[PDB]
Amino acid sequence: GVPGQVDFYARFSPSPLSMKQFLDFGSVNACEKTSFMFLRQELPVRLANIMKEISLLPDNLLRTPSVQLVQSWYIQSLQELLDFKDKSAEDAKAIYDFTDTVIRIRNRHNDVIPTMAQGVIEYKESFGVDPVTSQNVQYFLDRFYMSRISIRMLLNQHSLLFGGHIGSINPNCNVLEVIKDGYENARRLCDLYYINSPELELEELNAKSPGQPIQVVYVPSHLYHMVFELFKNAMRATMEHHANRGVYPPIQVHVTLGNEDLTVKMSDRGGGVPLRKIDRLFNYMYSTAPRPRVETSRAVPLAGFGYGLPISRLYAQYFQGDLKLYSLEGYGTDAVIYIKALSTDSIERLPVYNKAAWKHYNTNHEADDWCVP
Amino acid sequence: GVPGQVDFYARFSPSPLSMKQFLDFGSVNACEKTSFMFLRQELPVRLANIMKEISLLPDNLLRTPSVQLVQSWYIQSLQELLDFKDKSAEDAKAIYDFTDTVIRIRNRHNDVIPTMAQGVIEYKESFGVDPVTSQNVQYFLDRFYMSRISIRMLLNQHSLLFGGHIGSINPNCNVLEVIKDGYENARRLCDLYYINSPELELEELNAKSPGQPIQVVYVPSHLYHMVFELFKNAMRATMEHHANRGVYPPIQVHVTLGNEDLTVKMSDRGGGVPLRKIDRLFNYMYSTAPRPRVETSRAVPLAGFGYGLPISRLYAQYFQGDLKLYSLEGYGTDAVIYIKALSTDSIERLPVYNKAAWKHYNTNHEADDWCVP
Ligand SMILES: Cc1cnc(Cl)nc1-c1ccc(N(Cc2ccc(CNC(=O)C(F)F)cc2)C(=O)c2ccc(O)cc2O)cc1
Ligand SMILES: Cc1cnc(Cl)nc1-c1ccc(N(Cc2ccc(CNC(=O)C(F)F)cc2)C(=O)c2ccc(O)cc2O)cc1
Ligand SMILES: Cc1cnc(Cl)nc1-c1ccc(N(Cc2ccc(CNC(=O)C(F)F)cc2)C(=O)c2ccc(O)cc2O)cc1
Ligand SMILES: Cc1cnc(Cl)nc1-c1ccc(N(Cc2ccc(CNC(=O)C(F)F)cc2)C(=O)c2ccc(O)cc2O)cc1
Ligand SMILES: [K+]
Ligand SMILES: [K+]
Repeated sequence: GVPGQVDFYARFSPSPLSMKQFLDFGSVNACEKTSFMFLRQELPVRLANIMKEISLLPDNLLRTPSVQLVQSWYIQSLQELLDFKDKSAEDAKAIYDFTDTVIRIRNRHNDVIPTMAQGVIEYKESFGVDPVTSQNVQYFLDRFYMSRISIRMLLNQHSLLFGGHIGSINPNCNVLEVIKDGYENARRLCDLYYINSPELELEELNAKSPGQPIQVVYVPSHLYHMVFELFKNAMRATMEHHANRGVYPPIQVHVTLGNEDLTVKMSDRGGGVPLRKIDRLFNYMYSTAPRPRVETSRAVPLAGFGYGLPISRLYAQYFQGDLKLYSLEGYGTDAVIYIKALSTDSIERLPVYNKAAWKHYNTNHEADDWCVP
Repeated sequence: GVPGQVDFYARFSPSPLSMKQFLDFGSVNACEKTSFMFLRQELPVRLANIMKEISLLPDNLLRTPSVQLVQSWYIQSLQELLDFKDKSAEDAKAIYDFTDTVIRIRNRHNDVIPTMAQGVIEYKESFGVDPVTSQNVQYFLDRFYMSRISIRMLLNQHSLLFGGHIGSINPNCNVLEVIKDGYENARRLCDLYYINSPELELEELNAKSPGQPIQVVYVPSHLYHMVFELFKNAMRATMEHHANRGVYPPIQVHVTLGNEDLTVKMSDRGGGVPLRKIDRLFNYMYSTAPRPRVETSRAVPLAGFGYGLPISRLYAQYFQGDLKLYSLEGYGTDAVIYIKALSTDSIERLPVYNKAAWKHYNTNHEADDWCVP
């Protein structure tokens, strides 16, 4: 039945695309039939691969109402896509119906990330963090959210190209404009909560072509989400660390375009965090708190906004970038986004379900070749 | 014979000590008999554990004359220490002879690190980098050099305490003075090679106790070696990146003492390195070059000095610190030393030979749970 369908498509590996391919495959003669032939296999493959790992979750997380809802959305979308596997690519009605289905799935899966996050809240509310399976939850969520980002990318591209900027990709994404947009939105929320906010000091270096505007091929909303998250963190740190003084140091952002890397470095004077404690910030169980209640006029704390640091790092890593933190405890913190400057180096990073993935859920990863202390 | 002796002591695990224990065990009533009872077991254990891994090296590396020499030094030292296993701790002559043996071994093992490094040079000269075993060489060298650092620490402590500052530990190591010493020695060599050098801009924050000198319990030479390495790197980068202009930006160092971390951050404007290429800098095969020839009056390139980046990071990690690089390609690089501010958190990080270690030499570590591209 459904287990048989999931098993069939989970045998296959997802096929990673580059940003250059996304761009090229949807510009001149963007071909809906070609997208159909690809996506009627690729979407079931990507859904089925991650659905196998949902099934490996600790029972107390798997059974939460929010996870059950996400799983039922994936099951229903898988079945609806599989209705097309035996249609002909020259059947115009089948092509039109497939695009309608993609658009429908795109809307249905619109709040997958907040709903999975609420399952994690339900889980640690009703049972706590079982330490034995907590490595499994961390491993799963990195892969589920990356999978979701990759599925959203395909749904967006097909819906935007054929539901009637290349799709959601801007071939000339203006990096500094996105950064200023992130700063202004974060500052607005900072002002509401702290009644003040740090100024922005922005510096840029186009090493590739000095003095020229810094542009890359990118999905602007991905960059926005990452820079918003980092501004929010640096503002919370600055405003709370210097609350007694009432004088708030600026947040400095340094943007550099090198031969290979676009780098966005954000520096604050928020007092920092010791190295021992920094990796908790990328842990889902540690970083998920119940969302603020609706029924209040009081300003929402900054922690109540954004995708969070782990998902932000996944956005960077999705196209072979990264997001790294390094702090000087007592002084402040540097946060750095790395993005590939070239669209041909920007290849999807996708999880795959196989024996190695399954073994991860059933092994303990203890570095016994070094002394414990 | 010797295999039987190595096998016997390699069954045991090394016993990590904290800096606070090193300090306390050698101050009031520093007891030579107590050190003897500990070290006549601990030194054979640490030697035997790493000797088992020497034996796992690729034959073409193991058979180099330099590795054979290091191995013969370890074999001879192991046997000489084992002569004491059945002596009585109340035999004053045995105690005196043991201290003499420790002092002798300390001198004999004095150039273990340069000799092992020359074996690596011989290896990649005569056969190249066999890609199948190159993961093994990297794994081994991290562990061999850390082991050597730990054995040197024990030999130094016993020799300095009983061969007649607590041993080699300064309970009040003046961090900024060591940093300036590293800068001045690096600058001297930079001037000789480039006929100019960057200035030092030094800033400090004692968050723990503002305005007070920054001091920690530490081994000053370990800190010196790390900061020298980083100065040398930042000077090479600055002088070569700005050679055309003839104006050289300073190297900025920011020292912070937090509740938990002593941090030393070194920033340069040397043009940086892309993220994809930064990890090669910690790879022994990549970072080992033949040493400069003696028979020349020409200034020695900066790369010919120091322990190198991998060993420098091992020095940081030896007492639960770290050494991290983050670069903005096109602009410059930040290098950060992390040191535990408290002697009780500074616990030896020691490799141990067991089934997990052996499996590392006989497995391939391929992240098959993610798509390759
Ligand atoms: C055209 C289109 C529009 N919108 C979307 Cl979301 N996707 C597409 C699309 C993307 C890839 C393909 N693939 C699938 C595909 C999959 C992977 C790759 C490269 N990556 C790998 O091989 C991976 F396995 F490592 C390239 C192409 C093709 O084989 C293909 C590409 C161009 C073309 O003119 C005709 C085609 O049939 C087809 C359609
Ligand atoms: C993870 C997170 C999520 N949402 C929000 Cl609003 N803030 C955080 C968060 C922000 C800053 C930090 N800290 C540590 C920290 C924690 C609390 C404070 C405020 N408290 C005080 O200083 C006062 F208690 F002394 C300051 C700094 C950093 O140094 C830091 C981390 C990431 C980053 O991108 C930028 C950063 O500055 C930790 C968590
Ligand atoms: C006194 C001395 C001088 N110089 C040197 Cl290099 N070492 C020593 C020395 C260090 C430790 C010990 N150990 C060995 C030892 C080993 C490990 C630890 C802590 N670490 C662990 O247990 C490790 F396994 F995790 C503590 C002590 C003791 O058991 C010991 C300590 C103090 C004392 O007054 C009497 C003693 O017999 C003995 C001598
Ligand atoms: C690893 C190493 C060993 N010994 C010596 Cl003398 N230098 C190096 C080395 C130094 C700097 C780098 N680069 C990259 C690099 C390489 C060459 C140059 C010089 N060449 C040019 O800029 C010119 F070609 F354009 C500059 C920067 C850095 O950005 C960097 C790395 C570590 C560090 O602690 C500090 C750093 O600045 C790489 C290797
Ligand atoms: K699969
Ligand atoms: K052992």
